[PDB]
Amino acid sequence: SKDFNNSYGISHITRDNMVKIPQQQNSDQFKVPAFDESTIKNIASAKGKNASGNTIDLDVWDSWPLQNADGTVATYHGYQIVFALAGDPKDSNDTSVYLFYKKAGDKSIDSWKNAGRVFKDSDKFVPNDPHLKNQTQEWSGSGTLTKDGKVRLFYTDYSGKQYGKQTLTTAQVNMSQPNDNTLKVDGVEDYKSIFDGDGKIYQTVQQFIDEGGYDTGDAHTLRDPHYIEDNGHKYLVFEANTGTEDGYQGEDSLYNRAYYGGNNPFFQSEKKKLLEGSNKEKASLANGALGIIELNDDYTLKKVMKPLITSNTVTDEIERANIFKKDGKWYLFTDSRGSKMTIDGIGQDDVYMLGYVSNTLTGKYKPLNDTGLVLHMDLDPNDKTFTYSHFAVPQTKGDNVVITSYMTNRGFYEDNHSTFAPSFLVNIDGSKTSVVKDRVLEQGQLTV
Ligand SMILES: [Ca+2]
Repeated sequence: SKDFNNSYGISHITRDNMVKIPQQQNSDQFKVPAFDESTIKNIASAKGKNASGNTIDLDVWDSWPLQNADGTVATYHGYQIVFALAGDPKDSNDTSVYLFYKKAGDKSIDSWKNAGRVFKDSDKFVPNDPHLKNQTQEWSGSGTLTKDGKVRLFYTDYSGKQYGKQTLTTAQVNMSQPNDNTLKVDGVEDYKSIFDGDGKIYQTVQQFIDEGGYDTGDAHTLRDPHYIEDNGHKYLVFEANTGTEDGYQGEDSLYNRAYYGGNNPFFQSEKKKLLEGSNKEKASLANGALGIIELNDDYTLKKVMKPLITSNTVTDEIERANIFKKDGKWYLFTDSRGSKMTIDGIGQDDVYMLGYVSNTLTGKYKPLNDTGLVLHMDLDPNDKTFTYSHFAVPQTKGDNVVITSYMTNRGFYEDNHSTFAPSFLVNIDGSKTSVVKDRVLEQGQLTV
């Protein structure tokens, strides 16, 4: 019949694993710790210029640490460095990368200084690039300290003028130290696009357009590039959507057993309900994927590779791709909004970090804690301590990783700007994770 089973030689976030999450999630093993409201502060140095040209307090969102090749937090001439998306809510659709820095031993949020924006608004027009001139926003990515001791950034070039086109982009950030307690961004070089989708393995913005995306409610993604090295090879892992040959979006996807898991009765009943309901469109269009490309030594595209994992029928958005090696195993994480999911029992208030483990980088990823659930955040978006963009930072030693995130901090009474959330620990052991109880760290802490 119309029923089939195609894995496309890749792993999947299955409906069966997802349906089990609501009954599993109400547990301190998985719940993002409650944060103390009275202790929360804005990032003090987080000040810049609005569109009007006046200096204001910035909102600070997605942030990522400068990492060593294996994912550990780098030290750059005595400083830890964090790249953060920031902006003025009166520009709203304006997002730029900022460089924050702190002496390695310092702990407090007040110790974080701001070297300012990585890019000047003129920087994107300088190189001979196919895409950069059309950029409207700087979206998330990663930072790596090279062998050569260079600061190498990866970020997302977003073009709202080109229908929301998203390009994986790289640049070397040139740094200097004016004095012993200051870092300065000198400017950028090696500033070039890397990848914007191929069409067969990863969806292009043109396919999104052609299929009438803005009408259908489709969501096109090609963002959050995360740098990783393995066996001498260099890779980016990133948020994307499937292409025409690795399980394309559409109604046929609802007949593909690979996306359901469980038994035949489960598949038959779940499919029936999907094809019937108001979720039929949402599910059909849902084709999120965690993609992977290999880079050359100059950080240009070497090879477009098949996705590590997809979330067909489940969601169109698995964000903040993250991956590292621990204990000889490969751990893959992604954040997800319940509002973007099609799963019964998962609501608009639900926000997750999901997690998967494989013995090899491109091998089969199996769900952590049987379902994939690692973190659950369900605080209302109006709560002061709402957190988002949860990210696992691997540590030099020990079984714990540091979870960083931002805190929207939208209080009636100050402080009241998006800031670093207090960090915390998650214990990793085999295919099983747990929030380390009562070990809340400082806002924006990277290492323990
Ligand atoms: Ca889609």
